[PDB]
Amino acid sequence: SVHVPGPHAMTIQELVDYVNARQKQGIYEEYEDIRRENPVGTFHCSMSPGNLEKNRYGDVPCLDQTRVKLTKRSGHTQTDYINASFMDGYKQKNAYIGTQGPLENTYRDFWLMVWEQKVLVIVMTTRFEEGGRRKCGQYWPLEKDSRIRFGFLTVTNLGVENMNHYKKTTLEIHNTEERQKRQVTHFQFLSWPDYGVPSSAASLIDFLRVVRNQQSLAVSNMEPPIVVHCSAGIGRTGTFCSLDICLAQLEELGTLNVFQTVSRMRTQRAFSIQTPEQYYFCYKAILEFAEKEGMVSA
Ligand SMILES: CC(=O)N[C@@H](Cc1ccc(C(F)(F)P(=O)(O)O)cc1)C(=O)N[C@@H](CCCNC(=O)c1cccc(I)c1)C(N)=O
Repeated sequence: SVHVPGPHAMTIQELVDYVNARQKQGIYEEYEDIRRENPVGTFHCSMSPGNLEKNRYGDVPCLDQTRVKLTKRSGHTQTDYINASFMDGYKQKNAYIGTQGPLENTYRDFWLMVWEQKVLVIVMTTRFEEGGRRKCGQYWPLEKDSRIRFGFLTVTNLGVENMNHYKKTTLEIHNTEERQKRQVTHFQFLSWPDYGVPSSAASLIDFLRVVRNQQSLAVSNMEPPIVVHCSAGIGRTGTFCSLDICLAQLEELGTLNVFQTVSRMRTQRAFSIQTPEQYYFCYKAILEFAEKEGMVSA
């Protein structure tokens, strides 16, 4: 895993001084320096003929080095391509798969990836459309007992539950070619605002705990990667994963490094963290968490 504790991790105390010394604008500038970096890797496969139509955004290709390859087959007029990247987690290889919001022409590829990678949990961070911007196709059966066939794969809704900040749906994936069935939990975070970032991170951190516990539970009963996606799979997705990583390290060693985490993440899921606001949000969310945990003195 590229996410190892340190070198140079910070304690809550040090993070406080770090943020106060730079302020909001200083953090924005720091983000702009990360954005300046020349990507580590290439995008030849993503920008090639046949796969271009498989990207929701022409300016958001995935790295060749870390892309998730589909074990396709002969003359069916398809490929092994899907805009999705393997992402390490804190001291964990391939803890996540950051990907774009599925397109109609990639629904089957998305589920083929879920099946092939033995995914147990899917995390959706947006709605189908926000502010008039399409951000994700309706790739799963919405209501209980409804089902959708994707060739040899059938997906059935076994039940939905609406929470205050997220909705949970249980799905059954039936592979008719291998005559096997699996249960997958689909989570949709509902509290990310249409504009800017969450005013408070409490909801998102609580949601993170819900996802963590469900993955743990699913794993014990079956580690497979958690599929996390947003429109382009780099903004809210990178924020969710960067927070999970830092919080994980904060729990285990009482230290963290936002800069390091985001920089390392962008070598696996290129362009992770798309705005200076989201970068700043990472720092603020951690400080807000530390205060809620009674770790901060004024
Ligand atoms: C113009 C356009 O449609 N692109 C968007 C793509 C996009 C990114 C992020 C989101 C998001 F925040 F909602 P989500 O949370 O779902 O991720 C949505 C859409 C954009 O703002 N453009 C980006 C571009 C990203 C940087 N890439 C490159 O520019 C690039 C491309 C190819 C090769 C190379 I080297 C670099 C921008 N301008 O901020």
